[PDB]
Amino acid sequence: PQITLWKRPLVTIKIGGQLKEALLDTGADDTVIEEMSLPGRWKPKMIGGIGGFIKVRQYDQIIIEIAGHKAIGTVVVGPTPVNIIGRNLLTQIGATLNF
Amino acid sequence: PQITLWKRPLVTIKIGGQLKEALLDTGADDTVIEEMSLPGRWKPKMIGGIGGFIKVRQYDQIIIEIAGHKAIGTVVVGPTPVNIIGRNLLTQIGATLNF
Ligand SMILES: CCC[C@@]1(CCc2ccccc2)CC(O)=C([C@H](CC)c2cccc(NS(=O)(=O)c3ccc(C(F)(F)F)cn3)c2)C(=O)O1
Ligand SMILES: [Cl-]
Ligand SMILES: [Cl-]
Ligand code: NA
Repeated sequence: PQITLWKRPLVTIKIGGQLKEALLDTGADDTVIEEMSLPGRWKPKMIGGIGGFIKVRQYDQIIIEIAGHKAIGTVVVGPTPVNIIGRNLLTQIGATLNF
Repeated sequence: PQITLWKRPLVTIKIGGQLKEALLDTGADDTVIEEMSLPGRWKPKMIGGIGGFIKVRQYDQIIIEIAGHKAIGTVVVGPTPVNIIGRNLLTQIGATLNF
């Protein structure tokens, strides 16, 4: 699809068999998800946003469907205003920014 | 142009007579610029992101040139770690996400 930006670019994602809403964010290096249970081990990470840094749990090789496109990659879990799909998975689904 | 997202989508902007680097951010409602002076009236605002909120100065009817395309709209100025072009100006230059 072609998504215009007059409204927030929110899509449906599926992770751990659950449907959730997430924001497509070309400004984010990483994919940040609200508190939930994921399988496997996690590693520590600090990420920066406009209001300062947060500590997150980094899970690698997680299966996630984004707007109907399959991705398998790193997701970080932490305090976030919204679920955010960042460039690490936007590249997996072939997304580009065009103008 | 067509911008892949393997790297951060940074472009040159012109604002207030100055050339700067800025991040094209489909996840940001607003355009947030690091501290600088702009002409005209402003009012205080709080904007929230990852990390929490920051206090900014809101200037309306500011013109920006973004990768050579002119746009006008509201710009907020404050202690952001990076200059961000948000949806309010991305729409004006016809930017879309495609996959
Ligand atoms: C995962 C971190 C993402 C990011 C990184 C910024 C950055 C980049 C390079 C280096 C350092 C830091 C980019 C980003 O879009 C925001 C947020 C949106 C998630 C952001 C950006 C700009 C302004 C706002 N505030 S707001 O009032 O315009 C706003 C508030 C909330 C939302 C909502 F959709 F997230 F809810 C969107 N916009 C927020 C952010 O806080 O940091
Ligand atoms: Cl505006
Ligand atoms: Cl349009
Ligand atoms: Na003004």
